[PDB]
Amino acid sequence: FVDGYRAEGSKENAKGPWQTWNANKMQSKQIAIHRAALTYGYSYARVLPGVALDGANQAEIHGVSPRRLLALYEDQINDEYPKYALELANNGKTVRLYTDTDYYELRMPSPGNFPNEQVIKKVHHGVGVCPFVRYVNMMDLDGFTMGEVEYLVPVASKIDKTDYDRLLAQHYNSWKVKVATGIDDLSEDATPEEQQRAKLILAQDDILMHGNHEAKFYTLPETSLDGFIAAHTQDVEILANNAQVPVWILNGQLANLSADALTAATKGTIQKLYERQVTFGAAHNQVLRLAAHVEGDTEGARDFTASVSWQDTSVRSLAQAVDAYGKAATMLGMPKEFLWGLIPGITKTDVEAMRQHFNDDDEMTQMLLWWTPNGPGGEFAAEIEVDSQT
Amino acid sequence: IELPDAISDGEVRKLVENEFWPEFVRRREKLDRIAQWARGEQPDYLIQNANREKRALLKLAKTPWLGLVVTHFTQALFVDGYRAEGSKENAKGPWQTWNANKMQSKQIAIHRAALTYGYSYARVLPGVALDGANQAEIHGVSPRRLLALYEDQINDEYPKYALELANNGKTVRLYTDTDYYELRMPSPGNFPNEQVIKKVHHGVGVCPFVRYVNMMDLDGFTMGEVEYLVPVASKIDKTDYDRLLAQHYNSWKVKVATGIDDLSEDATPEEQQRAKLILAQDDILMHGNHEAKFYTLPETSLDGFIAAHTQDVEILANNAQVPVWILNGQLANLSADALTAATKGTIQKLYERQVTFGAAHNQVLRLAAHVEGDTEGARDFTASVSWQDTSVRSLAQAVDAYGKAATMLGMPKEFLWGLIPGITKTDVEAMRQHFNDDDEMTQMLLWWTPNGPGGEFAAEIEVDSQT
Amino acid sequence: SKIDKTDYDRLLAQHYNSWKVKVATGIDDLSEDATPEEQQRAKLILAQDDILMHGNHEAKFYTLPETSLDGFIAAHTQ
Amino acid sequence: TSVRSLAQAVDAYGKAATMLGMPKEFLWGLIPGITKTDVEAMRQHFNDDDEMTQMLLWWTPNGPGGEFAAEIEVDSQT
Repeated sequence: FVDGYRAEGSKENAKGPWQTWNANKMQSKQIAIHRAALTYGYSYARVLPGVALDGANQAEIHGVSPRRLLALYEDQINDEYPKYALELANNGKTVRLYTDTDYYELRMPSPGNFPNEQVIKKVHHGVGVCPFVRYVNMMDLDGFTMGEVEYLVPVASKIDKTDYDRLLAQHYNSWKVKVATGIDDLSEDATPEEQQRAKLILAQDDILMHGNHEAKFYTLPETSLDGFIAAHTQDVEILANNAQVPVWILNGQLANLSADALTAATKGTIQKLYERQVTFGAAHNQVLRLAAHVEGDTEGARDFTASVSWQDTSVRSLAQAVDAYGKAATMLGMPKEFLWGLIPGITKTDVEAMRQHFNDDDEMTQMLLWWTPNGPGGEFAAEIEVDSQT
Repeated sequence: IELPDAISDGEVRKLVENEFWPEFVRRREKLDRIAQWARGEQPDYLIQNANREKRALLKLAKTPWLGLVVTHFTQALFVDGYRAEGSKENAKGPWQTWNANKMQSKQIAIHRAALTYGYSYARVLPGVALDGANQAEIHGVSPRRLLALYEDQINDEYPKYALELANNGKTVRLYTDTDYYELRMPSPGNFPNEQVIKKVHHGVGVCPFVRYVNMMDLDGFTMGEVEYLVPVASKIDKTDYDRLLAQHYNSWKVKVATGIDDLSEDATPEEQQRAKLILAQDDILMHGNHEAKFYTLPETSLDGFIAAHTQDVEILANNAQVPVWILNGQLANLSADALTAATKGTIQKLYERQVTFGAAHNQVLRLAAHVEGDTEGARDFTASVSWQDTSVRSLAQAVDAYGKAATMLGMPKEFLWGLIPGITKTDVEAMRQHFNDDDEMTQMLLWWTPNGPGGEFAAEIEVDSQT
Repeated sequence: SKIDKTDYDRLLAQHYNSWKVKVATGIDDLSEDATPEEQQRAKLILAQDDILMHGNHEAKFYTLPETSLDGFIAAHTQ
Repeated sequence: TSVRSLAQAVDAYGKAATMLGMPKEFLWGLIPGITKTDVEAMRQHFNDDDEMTQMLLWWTPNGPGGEFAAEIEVDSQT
């Protein structure tokens, strides 16, 4: 999750690209963009000029799945924005090609025909280079961009195969089959598969018996159905370890781990998520730089050091984090203003609300600010003291 | 191959086509093979090419393990800030180039390539900035698309002659000392002489290539982290394949019968295979022959294979200096000392990798400063990059220990701010910029006491009462 | 070298004899028109539903126990 | 190359500095995660004229101390 746009040397989000982020409802589309980037391998974000509600300049930012986009790069490793990109609309009616400074539009009446009778629409909006930003899953020095679903296809297939084998064992041979030998056959008037409802009563009280001393009753042992569960557990823990995902959220139950043990267990997942955060933050910074550029705003385009801020993904309990942060503020002397946003359950909106109303003239804030364990303090406790002295 | 003293100004292609291209292809095939090995598809020592089912099972058992180790190693390496000797603030020189070139996202790829292949390459070339100033363009080149020649492999810093292949497969460039040779690659394996060779005199001095060697060895023999553990990964995959073969072919009690007649159903010529013999819990099998016998075939217990795979994967984890719990099993309720002991080997290996990659990054920054003049950066041979802490210590323990150290040992608290997990150099800079602001928020939060705000705010009420 | 030898012994045990080998006795031989190693793709269907049966009361089906594969791990750990 | 955790080493070294009176300058290089470069950086910038170092040097649990806390006291007394 992305919250706030912290520029270098400023603790408050700028009123530039962050305004575009809030206006475009990116808080709900970033989840989809990240999911598509993690699944397919490289998401695409389209930023185009547009008019605001009041008539000002508002950059319209939308995400396009790779299934409906084809971006061409002359330098796949490092090209920033593409050169020529073909975009397919989700309604399957219009096909658009994005060149450097023109907006080509075509028609898609049927899947596989491009009649020339239609008039090609060319729109000169003006964005400079092709307005497409690639959200690469993992950064590699030789291309080969891949998602997080393709890299673990064989292990998931193995898990499903183990489950299928267990189901086959449980459905076909899982009960002691009762068989009999030595008795006659072709009975019931040489049954031609007629009147299948024999309804042979067999209960606890019923005792089977036959008029032949040569009749033998055997039983067939069934599969123990124990190795399959262990094999599936091993396969699923292999899946969890290979994907850097905690095991307890995949199989089994977490033990009574301490803080250090839990940090060790989640360190790999935390590091992988931090790498994903870094690459997605670079992509978001590029998107915001393009969005600022399309509406002039040379300050945003020039600033190459501003980066987005991400919510903490730690697996630390509230009490431990709060007490440690309080000790740090009291002894190491860290600024408490920044520390407010680090406690779990508090977002940037809560921090802004605290900052806006912290020294209000109402009795509530004054009472709650100068609070002592033995009653309210400050001027409220000074008034009674001065009255007594007087 | 031979090292030519001359640069072959008029006959560069003649030397390339008969000395560099064959060696480049010979290295490229091995690098491509090892790259394919890294991203799954482990080397199959035994493969059955006659049975489709066996081949499918073997392919289904190709669990990627070395790639996971490489990703884990490369995700814990990060460079933040360029701390010069005697200065707590990053210099506005090479760090500006680092920030401008978006190296924060390319360092991960560079480290991954160095850990996989064995030796990454970084290309730094002169360029123009956005405002028109001098900005050094730094890019990383994979060994699959580069061939660097060293007259002294152990210690040569920058190479002498290097052949670079562009990722589009259209241009082939050779990097000499002070010229930029450019050729064309229309087809994979032809170098027509009709094309005009482009020579560009940019001016960088020595060949602008820095090698990111994985491990430092005194006799060359540079190798990656994926090649050194090929046999153990192959053994793990073989064990998984054996387990799959046991589970897929013989894992259920096979029901067999003897003594009954044969060639029934009108001497079945494999016709009407849908016999649909009803067999359920209620159904009781019976045959009209007292000589009929029903036997059962025991199946594989399927217990040794899991233990063998666990042993193989823990061997993999121990041999690669990677924690076992992130590979197999679950970590116990270890204390601080036990966890430090468990992670000591991984921490030490990552520290060695940090040292070598920091040396490479320092060389890269020195070259980047040199290409834009900046004699101060080139002369400074003591400045080194700073790396994020990779400790496995919990936040509460680290914070309380650091606070105790600051309060008793008297360490500077300014440096200690960047050591708590979850705080980066940007957060430290933000704290430094806004720590004594004139707004009421910072003043209230700075002179804070457990019994309400202190400082001048608590002094005003006291002086009012006294007055 | 001893560790590698133990690992090699474990691999030999796991690769050659690690499954219950199903064998049959008493049935005829030289079948399938006296097979001269021709048409190796017999494709004898054998699944959970399938039940083997032969037209001879003298046919016996035996199983061969496999290596427990437990001592090798302990030896390698030691 | 010790295998001691950071908290234990730090608290023991602090107790030693406070009671046995060992020189704290040498003790800075013994905590894990701090090298000689960090010690040199601390030594170079420990008494800088900027407000940051002055605030962080005379720090008390109930707010900044030293001359910063003396200015308000002398203003109140005046």
